[PDB]
Amino acid sequence: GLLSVSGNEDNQLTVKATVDIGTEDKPKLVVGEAVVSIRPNN
Amino acid sequence: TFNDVKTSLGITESYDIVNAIRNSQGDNFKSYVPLATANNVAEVGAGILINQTVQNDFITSLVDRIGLVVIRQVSLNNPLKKFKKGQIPLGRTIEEIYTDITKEKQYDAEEAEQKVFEREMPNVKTLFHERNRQGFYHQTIQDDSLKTAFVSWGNFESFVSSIINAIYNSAEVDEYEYMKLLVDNYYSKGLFTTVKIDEPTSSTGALTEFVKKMRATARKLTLPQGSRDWNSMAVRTRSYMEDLHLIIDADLEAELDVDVLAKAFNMNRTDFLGNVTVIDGFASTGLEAVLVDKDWFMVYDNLHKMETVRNPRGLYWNYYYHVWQTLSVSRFANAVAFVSGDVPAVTQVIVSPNIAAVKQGGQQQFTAYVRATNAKDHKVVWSVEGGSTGTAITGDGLLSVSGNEDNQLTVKATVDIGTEDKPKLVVGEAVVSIRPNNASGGAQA
Repeated sequence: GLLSVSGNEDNQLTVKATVDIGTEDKPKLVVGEAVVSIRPNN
Repeated sequence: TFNDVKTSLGITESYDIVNAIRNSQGDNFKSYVPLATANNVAEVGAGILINQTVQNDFITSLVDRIGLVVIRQVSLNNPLKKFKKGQIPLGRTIEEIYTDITKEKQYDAEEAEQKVFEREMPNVKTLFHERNRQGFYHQTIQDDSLKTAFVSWGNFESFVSSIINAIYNSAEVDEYEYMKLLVDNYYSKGLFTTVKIDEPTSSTGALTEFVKKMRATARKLTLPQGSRDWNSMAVRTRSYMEDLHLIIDADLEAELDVDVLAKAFNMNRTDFLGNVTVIDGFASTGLEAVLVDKDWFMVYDNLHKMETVRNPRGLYWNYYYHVWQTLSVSRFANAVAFVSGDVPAVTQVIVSPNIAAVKQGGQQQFTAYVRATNAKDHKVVWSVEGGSTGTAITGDGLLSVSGNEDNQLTVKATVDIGTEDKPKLVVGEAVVSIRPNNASGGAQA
């Protein structure tokens, strides 16, 4: 989970994490998400 | 006499509201359908520029008269007139004087044996101001030509007063502009100390990192130990928090309220930290906010005199409002430029003895202060111009005036930025006078 912002970045990032509780063609991906905003570095 | 006037003079029509109503079905203009006389209201109801003699609706040969004359009256003021310091009636120069701190010498008892009477000079820097602005506001009232535009004395005597009040509005606007010119002058000279930022009103994250550079700099300015980093003469200048004014714009005010101060639980932790004024905006490219003391602005009036005269040959008056005032800026106050775009790497080179009067054959030490916007250290080139053969200067900044020198000198502390095709060199400068000695002559010396 170490998010690396590159620079030249202006888009509101949604950092997801899905957990496969399911199987092949029945994935049922349980996700919780974190909305990441961007502070520039001059 | 104008002979061809449409009601739509100057107008660019968007969609022809007359045709747009009667060609509506459910086009939201259906509420304007039961209006009986809407097409007359849609014709001239936005104001008419040029009058036209409209004949009367019942008897054609009569005309329709003007029944009411409204003389609109405005009062334009200066936000910045609280930065003024008053009036100076007599004399034309202001002398700022500032002693600066010393440099600690080490305790050395053996060196002190010969140096008790050493006479180390103090560090005083002077700055001279002068009456700059000297101009007048001319108006002319033709008191008898304007009696044809009026049929009432109460309106003619009110329209004469409005022309008078326009002279006083041209005062407080041009006073406001001449003080804003002092910011854009001082930045074009590179005398402001730049804090590089990112442009707000592009994101919230650009704004929140601007407020972090606001409250940090205003705390760095008013630290009790002072700093050299925020003046134009590079002197230790503590400021105080009540003396700090912020001259941002009208864009950062409402954006800070909405994006930041609305969602604040503790508004005093995200607000700007000094006094805040609001302007229309600095005309320099890249400048957004300016943090200065009130001691920065030095606006002293010199004259405020409305004079009249009447021409008898053509019946007009003339009114002259003479405004003379001193419009300059202290170089000892903390003056912070919050600059958004690209900046030069070094904006200024401050050589510390700006005024030297060393003797013929003597020595002057020079200390330069490079005003860099980046952690790149810059190497400083010393030179000396306007002199003779034996005048040389050390790369540490030590002048060695020749024994045969008579010319007024100038030293330079060059710092270059760009490469050899676009050399880009900023350079500081101090003026040195020689004042010839005695007890000399001959050869082998």
